[PDB]
Amino acid sequence: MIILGYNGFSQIAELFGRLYGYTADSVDRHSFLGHDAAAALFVDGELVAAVEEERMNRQKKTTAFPANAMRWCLEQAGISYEDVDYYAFGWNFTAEFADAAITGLASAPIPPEYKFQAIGSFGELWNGALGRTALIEDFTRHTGYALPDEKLITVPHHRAHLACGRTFSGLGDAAFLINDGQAEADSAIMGEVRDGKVEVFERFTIDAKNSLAQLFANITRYLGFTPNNDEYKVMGLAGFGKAPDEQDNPLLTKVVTLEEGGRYSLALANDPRGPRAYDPLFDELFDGNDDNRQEFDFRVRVACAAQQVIEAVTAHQLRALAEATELRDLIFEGGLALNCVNNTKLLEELPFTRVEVSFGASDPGVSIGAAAHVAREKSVALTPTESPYLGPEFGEDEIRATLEEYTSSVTWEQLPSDEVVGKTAELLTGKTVIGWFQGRTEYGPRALGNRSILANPSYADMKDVINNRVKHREPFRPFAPIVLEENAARVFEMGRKERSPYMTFVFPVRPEYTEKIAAATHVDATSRIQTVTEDSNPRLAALLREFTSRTDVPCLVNTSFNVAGEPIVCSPKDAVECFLGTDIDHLVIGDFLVSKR
Repeated sequence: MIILGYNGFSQIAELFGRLYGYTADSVDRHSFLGHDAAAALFVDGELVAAVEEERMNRQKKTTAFPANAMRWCLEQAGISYEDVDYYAFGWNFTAEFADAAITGLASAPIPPEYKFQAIGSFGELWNGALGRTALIEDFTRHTGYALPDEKLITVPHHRAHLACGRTFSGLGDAAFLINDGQAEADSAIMGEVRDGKVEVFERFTIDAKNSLAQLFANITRYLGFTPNNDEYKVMGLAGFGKAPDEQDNPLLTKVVTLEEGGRYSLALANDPRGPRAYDPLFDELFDGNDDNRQEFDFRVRVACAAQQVIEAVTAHQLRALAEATELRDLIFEGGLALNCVNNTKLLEELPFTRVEVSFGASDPGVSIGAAAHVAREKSVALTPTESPYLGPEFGEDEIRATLEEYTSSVTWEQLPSDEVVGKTAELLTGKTVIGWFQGRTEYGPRALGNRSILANPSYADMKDVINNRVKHREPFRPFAPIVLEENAARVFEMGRKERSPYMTFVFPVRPEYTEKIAAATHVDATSRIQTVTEDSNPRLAALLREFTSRTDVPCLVNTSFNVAGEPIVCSPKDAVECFLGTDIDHLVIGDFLVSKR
């Protein structure tokens, strides 16, 4: 009936910091699991609430116990921990897993007599992190409710990455690819969903030590970025480069071997030096010294090479899946489905007629999926849902409440909805960088027009002007446009898609609209679009239509409403504090058109 899915390990931060040197200030801060801790609630096979702890605790990609998200999810339903029939995790760390780990660490070709240091820390992880006893402890201590062992279901990560996909795909029968990084033991799985049943083809499975995702993570670090937070800069860089031939791609020759049966392996996948083992190889393959490694022309080259291996491998994978099922509807989920550029290639160059990637293709989504995996096994008939607007909402008074605490800092005017829209439109007529706070808090990495900074993409300078006022200049991060679905066909080369409401896909820009929307476009002539309707986001649809009618411009820019390193603003306070620590020209929060003094 009622199921709560969650991700989080209160101690993994300090555990990974201490045992494995992954401190909160390291470039590896985001490169241990439990990142994107969140809670999610199904009631009678309906998703009624979901928020990520990072939106609440204000710590980007948090690994914390999802205390704030759980309470909020239960309060949204006027229910309590006891009422919750079941609790789903989205990590299946079974006793049998640890053994193969303790066992495997024992068979280490590089025993330093410090296989103990290894086995010892993996035990400190197991007894305070991955263990069922450790979960029931952590839950009980943070909730106050004492998690009965009978209520806890630990769901394999991928079966949750997928269960998420399945909740949003709108599909029925379908093939699935899960390519994620951090996982239990498998890095990538494939199979199908036929007559509502999941069957995994074991023959296509890939171990955790041949992680294509990790390879991309190690490229993101090598080039001077964060390995498991900012890979978008490589995808971004890749757009300034011409892809090399797959023969001359040093990553497809010496690192990545395409084995028969849609399989693949990585060199140095057993090297004991860990993931850092590859750093020295890229140096050889790419002629890297300490001076050249973070220079643009070099980065563009590693990024180009890296971008292709993902497209090459995943293609190799799904062309095998194609010959393994007649189903031509795909579910793609896992880290690697954050590569919106590849996602559109898989759709257009491979025999699958529908590739579907959710806002929770990422890990935050295992929290939702955990619950959906449980819900289905229980004959709980799942209500189809397509909305990412799943998190906290704020009322007139709550906003007026917070806007009294900042009267010394900002003036405002509460308006009718039909005119909050109209005024913002005339502002977006000029070069305004505005903040849009509306509806419930979008789930997942990308903002979808409830916590967004809007701006007009027709101003020649606009890319620099947004970067200058939003204080978050990202040299390699392209901006993305919102467009009414009814205009997407005419504005973009949409190929085999009618709509893309989750910016999980990237489309080329028809050269009749390329000047009008150029700030929402990459050097690729590409754009990470968001299709909008009166059904998806009524107020964002109202806004778009009016701004177009005044400007004859079919798209606005939708960029995440945050400061650098900060997660997406969750609350009115969150929004106002961002507004005032930036040079955003106005905030529209609810029915208040806020101005600075």
